[PDB]
Amino acid sequence: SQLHVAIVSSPGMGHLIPVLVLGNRLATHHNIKITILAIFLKKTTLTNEEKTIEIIPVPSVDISHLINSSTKIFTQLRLLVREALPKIHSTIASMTHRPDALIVDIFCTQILPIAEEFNISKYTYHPTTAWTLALAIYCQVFDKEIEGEYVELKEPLKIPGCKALRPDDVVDPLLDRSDQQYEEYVKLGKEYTDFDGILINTWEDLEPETINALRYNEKLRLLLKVPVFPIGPLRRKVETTLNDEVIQWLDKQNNESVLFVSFGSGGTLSTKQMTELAWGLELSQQKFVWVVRPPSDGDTRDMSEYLPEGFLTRTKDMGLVVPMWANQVEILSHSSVGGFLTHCGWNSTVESLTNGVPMIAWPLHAEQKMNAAMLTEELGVAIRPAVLPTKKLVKREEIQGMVRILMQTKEGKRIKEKAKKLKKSAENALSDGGSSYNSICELVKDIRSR
Repeated sequence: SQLHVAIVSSPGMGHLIPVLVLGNRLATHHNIKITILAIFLKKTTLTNEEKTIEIIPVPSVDISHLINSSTKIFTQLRLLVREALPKIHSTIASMTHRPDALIVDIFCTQILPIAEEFNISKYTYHPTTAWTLALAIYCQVFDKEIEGEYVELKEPLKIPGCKALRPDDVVDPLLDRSDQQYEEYVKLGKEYTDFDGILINTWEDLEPETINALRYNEKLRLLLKVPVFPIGPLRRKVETTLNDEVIQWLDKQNNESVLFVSFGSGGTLSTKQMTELAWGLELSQQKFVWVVRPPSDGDTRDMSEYLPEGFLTRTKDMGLVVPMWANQVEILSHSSVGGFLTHCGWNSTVESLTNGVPMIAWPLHAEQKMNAAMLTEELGVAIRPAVLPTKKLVKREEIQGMVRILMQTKEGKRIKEKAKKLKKSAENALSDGGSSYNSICELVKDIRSR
């Protein structure tokens, strides 16, 4: 009898999409019915709605009467999935067949009551790195061990068995201990250890030390005590879009000649930074494609209105400007792309490595500042500015230099060849026999034992 698995998605595409990918992986490879309780580029269940993949909508509660302007995104996203858990309660109460296992998103951990009530096998998804996970867990200890803000720390934080996290590479919920988002994060870290397992969007080669720290380190296993499932790198699969001007232009460009630039669906620069980045791209004398959003200094505008005067005119031959959105996976896969300036968001990161593309780390929010150091210091597949671009403007001199490096210098060629090897490792973990294929089959096992 085919297993029935429910998956729960936090709001947004950066949360919904992974969930979908995950679902498709499972269902394609092992034969499992996938229901999703979500709270020309995609088309969701294209033909996947043959009692195979099925998306039930449940995104219904306002929080306007409970937040303010300064309330941080993490807390907001924690609230949304709380206001009316009852909705979810009754949703699962009205499932004609209860699932044999439920897999909730990182921000839908507060659903334990329900999972316990219907007595279903409950699992959590961590859509980013294991290192960030290890932190999220161990933060329940630091909370006490360190007195004062974490950015004030003179020495790094050393998570048992894991690399040392500097005061500059902290995750955002640790920037302010006097906000609520910190408390939520420690609560999160405490919640993980109640689930029957933890899926993580990574593989062995990429994070061997960290994964084997979570699994085996005594100090961590006195907190964790649950299995861990490195199932990644899970990513959207390259779609087909005949008409896609970006592509049509890229088809005229040489192999690995282009640098792609896009800061993900959350990212937004400030006006000056955008001007310096423009002049940087101009002065580099390198070919590029740039997904530009309106510049928030906290702005619906035409492309000319927010970019430097004559920029588009001058760069007409050297670059392609793309307002708002560009189809990210398809560009990343394309032969003429040999570079990616990114916000270090894990989804995008994964998409880059899986195509063997070197990166320029430009962290902005979330955990991205922590992922940047991991890419650069440890993995050597990315470079970054001298000062993190959150703390200080990155002017056109350092930008120019950083561009020329990645693309045409021999060191640039070393970093690319590194990304390529990590692409292979990804294609080895995912393959029929790899660590992540097998690790999935361990999750399968564990859902049948329950």
